Amino acid sequence: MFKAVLFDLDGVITDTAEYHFRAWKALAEEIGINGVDRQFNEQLKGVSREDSLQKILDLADKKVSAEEFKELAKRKNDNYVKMIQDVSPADVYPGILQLLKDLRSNKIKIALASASKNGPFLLERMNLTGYFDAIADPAEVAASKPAPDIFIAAAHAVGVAPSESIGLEDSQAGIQAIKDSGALPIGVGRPEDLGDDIVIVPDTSHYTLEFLKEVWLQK
Ligand SMILES: [Mg+2]
Repeated sequence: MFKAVLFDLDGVITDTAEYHFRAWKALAEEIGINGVDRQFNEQLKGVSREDSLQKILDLADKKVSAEEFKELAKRKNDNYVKMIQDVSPADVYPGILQLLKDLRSNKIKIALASASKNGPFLLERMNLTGYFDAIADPAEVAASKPAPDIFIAAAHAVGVAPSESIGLEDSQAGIQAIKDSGALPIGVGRPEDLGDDIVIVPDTSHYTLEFLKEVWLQK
């Protein structure tokens, strides 16, 4: 049976995308740029902070100095850190707390494999820290998803090989990272988005220990 579960944060345990979006929208409003809405925000997902800011600036064909670019980028982050102060256990996705409990009671290791620079803060605000055996530090990892490095790091940190593990992800890049680490992916969302070759559940309430076991036995 699998020995560990490697969780992404955004789209699996909670929604951080909301708070990035709010941070960019508030930034854009502050400097008088219109059009940073939830649809436009699709162009900012999975994209570097530099690239995102550049796209926002283009909406008003606004030009900045290097010093101003740096300040705006810092301001987005300040915005983000302010907006996540509101996170609480009420923000945990359905099924996830029960899944963590059941994993822990079955002595299955639990690790976070997230690019979030605020992972430990977020898990603490959601009162989940006690379930996690490790959090992979994205600062100590060389390449982002779809590279497998973060999932490898998360497995190793709990003393397992990725091939002994299940990875939970909602994104294409994350699923590919899990695949290339050697872990078994189980996606959450739509096969239209994530592919027909993996097991996908429509929402996180379907991530139960019983279901993970059945998927493992059937792989
Ligand atoms: Mg995700």
